[PDB]
Amino acid sequence: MAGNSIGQLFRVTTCGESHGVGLMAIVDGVPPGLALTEEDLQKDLDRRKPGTSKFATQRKEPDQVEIISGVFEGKTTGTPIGLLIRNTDQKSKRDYRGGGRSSARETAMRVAAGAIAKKYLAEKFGVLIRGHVTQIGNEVAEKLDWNEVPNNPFFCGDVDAVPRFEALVTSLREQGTSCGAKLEILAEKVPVGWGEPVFDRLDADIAHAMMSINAVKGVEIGDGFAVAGQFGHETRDELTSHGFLANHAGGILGGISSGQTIRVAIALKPTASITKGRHDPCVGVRATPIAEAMLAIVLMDHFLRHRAQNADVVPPFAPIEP
Amino acid sequence: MAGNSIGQLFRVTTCGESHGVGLMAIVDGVPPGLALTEEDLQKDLDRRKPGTSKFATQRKEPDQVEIISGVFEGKTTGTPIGLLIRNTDQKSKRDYRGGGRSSARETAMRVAAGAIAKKYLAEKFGVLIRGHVTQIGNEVAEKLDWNEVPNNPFFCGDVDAVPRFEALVTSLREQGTSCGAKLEILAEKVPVGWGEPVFDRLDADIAHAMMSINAVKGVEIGDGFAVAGQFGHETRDELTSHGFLANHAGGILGGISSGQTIRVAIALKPTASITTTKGRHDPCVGVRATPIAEAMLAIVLMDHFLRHRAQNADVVPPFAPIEP
Repeated sequence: MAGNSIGQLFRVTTCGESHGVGLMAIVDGVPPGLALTEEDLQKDLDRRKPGTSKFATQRKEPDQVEIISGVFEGKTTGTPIGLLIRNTDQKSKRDYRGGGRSSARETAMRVAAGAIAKKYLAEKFGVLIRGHVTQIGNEVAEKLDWNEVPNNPFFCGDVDAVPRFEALVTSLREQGTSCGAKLEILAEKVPVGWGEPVFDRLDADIAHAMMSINAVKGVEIGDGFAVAGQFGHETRDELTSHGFLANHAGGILGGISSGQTIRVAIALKPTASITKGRHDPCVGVRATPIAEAMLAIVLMDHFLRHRAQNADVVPPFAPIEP
Repeated sequence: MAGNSIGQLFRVTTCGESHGVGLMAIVDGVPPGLALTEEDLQKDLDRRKPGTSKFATQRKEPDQVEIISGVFEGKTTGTPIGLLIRNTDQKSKRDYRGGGRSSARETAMRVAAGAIAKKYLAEKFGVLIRGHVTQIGNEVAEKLDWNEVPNNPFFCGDVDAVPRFEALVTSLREQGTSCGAKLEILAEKVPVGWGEPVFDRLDADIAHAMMSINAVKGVEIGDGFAVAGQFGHETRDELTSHGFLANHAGGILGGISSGQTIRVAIALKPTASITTTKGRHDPCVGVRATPIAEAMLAIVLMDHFLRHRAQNADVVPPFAPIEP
């Protein structure tokens, strides 16, 4: 029925049914003094729906999230933050409808919450966390231009691939199939040092975090499964070589963050058409916004767990941006 | 430092350095009445370095685990089970002093703890948790004969692939290299129902544990990453077709167990090496992670069994036992 909590010092606890009254989360351990309002959160929530009137037949409002506690005069107070989304199900106030869930909702509370972790890490450490689709069934995108990713509806970073992607889905929609997908999410500028071992390593906790996303059948950090093929060397005493900081570890070594960008990828499986018609076909490209929140949530928590461990902080000074 | 505990209802807490005095573990939630002794855990423990001798012609006896609590008269008392191993490192050329950090001691406590979950689950439900290697470097293994697996190092299940592994490893040693690895672990006869969504889905806790082993760079369940390129053409009517019941899900659907065998693969990377002494090379340590990968699967599954039972208040009834 649930294991509705995730996180230890930055923890999120959620409740709520899609056929139910509303959704909710109580998010813990956010330092005081971070600027925060609904809109901050809603940009993250709405990103699950790419396009200014792209989809379906008619438009909805949609359904706005509210901060019930934990912020004062635009900034966090350090106390637990309450988040509410009163589901507006067409019935409030002999054939009036009901049955259950249309549930982008199952993801609302976590996305909203991540939006907070997300912001704090940008605000404080200048951490960028963004993801993008790299594969849709038999189509792959090989270039990455971040500016392009919000242009198309596949969260795709290769302008050349957007059409091939747009071609495929079009077919699958009217052919009636659905296909797998591969998303890569990156965390740029994560301070070295975060992650607790053996058991709660940053990767370990990221994997567990990402798997909470339905339909994922695989998580891999860095080079990932490619790794089984590879033959080992980082270091030998030699005259000429190709550098180490092409990440094979993807930002995490031995459980701890290394300071280099953190690269994660997830694989989502094909879904279903249950019965009018929206036919997904890859409804797994929508995961991206929420892939982003999971990574953020783990990241934020391990930040605190790491701060939690110290009297004063030893080097390094390095390029300082808040 | 540490994040030294894992499990919620079946919990393991550990400590200890390899160079250190010893290693400890307090294991929680194991029901009473389970037959248990040291050797029951040593078996699993010793499996880490395959073959009787088979490295350098001889064995000094490996360090020994000791149950320090939680069993009485050969049966679990249902209290927290404590485990110990006093390292016996030798300076060579009263046991002091440490400096020797061996990446093998690091896994003893999970494997030891894992053994308990594995044993209990085997009895109670018949559940077999077996790992086996499917790729070393650029060598694969398609056939799987479980009887094959313990008859060679590499935990490999394909007899005709064994020599190819040997080939590549005996070669590599020479060259001073090392290669990545791919391991598949299967848990059979696990009852439908375990797993707690949203955050604690079984697949999520398994991924989390698999990632505890050094060198793991990814975890996948069911078909895994291949899933990215598949098309879900399912009549979803079971109209005449092949593969109506095939474990594309690897035994976990929606985060809960499906009743089917649970299949999980992890991939370990080529390892680093140091010394200015020469002669021992891994050259593929990945393979030795198999019994560890097993323990982790069991730990997680054991914890989820108890969480499912706990969550259930109109339980199905079996009465096969009696007590004095």
